[PDB]
Amino acid sequence: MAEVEETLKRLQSQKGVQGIIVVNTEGIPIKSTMDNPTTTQYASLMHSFILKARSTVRDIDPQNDLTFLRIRSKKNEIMVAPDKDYFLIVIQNPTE
Amino acid sequence: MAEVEETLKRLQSQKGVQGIIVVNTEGIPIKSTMDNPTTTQYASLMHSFILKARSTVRDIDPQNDLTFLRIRSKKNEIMVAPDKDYFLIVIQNPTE
Repeated sequence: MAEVEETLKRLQSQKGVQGIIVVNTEGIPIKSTMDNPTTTQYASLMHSFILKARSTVRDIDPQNDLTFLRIRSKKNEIMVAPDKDYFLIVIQNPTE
Repeated sequence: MAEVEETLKRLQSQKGVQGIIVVNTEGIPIKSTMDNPTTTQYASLMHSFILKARSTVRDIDPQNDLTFLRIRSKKNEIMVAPDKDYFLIVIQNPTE
């Protein structure tokens, strides 16, 4: 999980990134670099969302496996990155 | 496609960025800063992949609609950004 701690501390430096979440395969968020429940919410949602992608990638091309994601929105933005058996989250704010 | 030409020329500066593609709302890739058909592929698939998200953002919160996208596969990462009615496309490689 340290390698992820490196894929995390990196966003930590980015601008706007206020917190990050690190869940495992079971679907339970192991670490939570945010208020307290923010990890619990993104762990029950961002968990299934990133999953709908890791699979689609194969449909369009089983050779281009997935490795990291990034979705921008209005209220803010969210960086992601599923490691070997875990996945990360990055709630960062735009224009800060 | 001017304001977009600004959301584009920006990536143009990025490094790994090798090309870009512009589409509208009908799904037709208006412009194409890449191969001849490479745009047709990123213009017919990037439209359905970004929809799976634009719908999720609403689920978690219909008040926080989406705004832009960005994914990272094994070869490189495809950046995107659907404006009022024109979405853009990007193909820049990671590992700066």
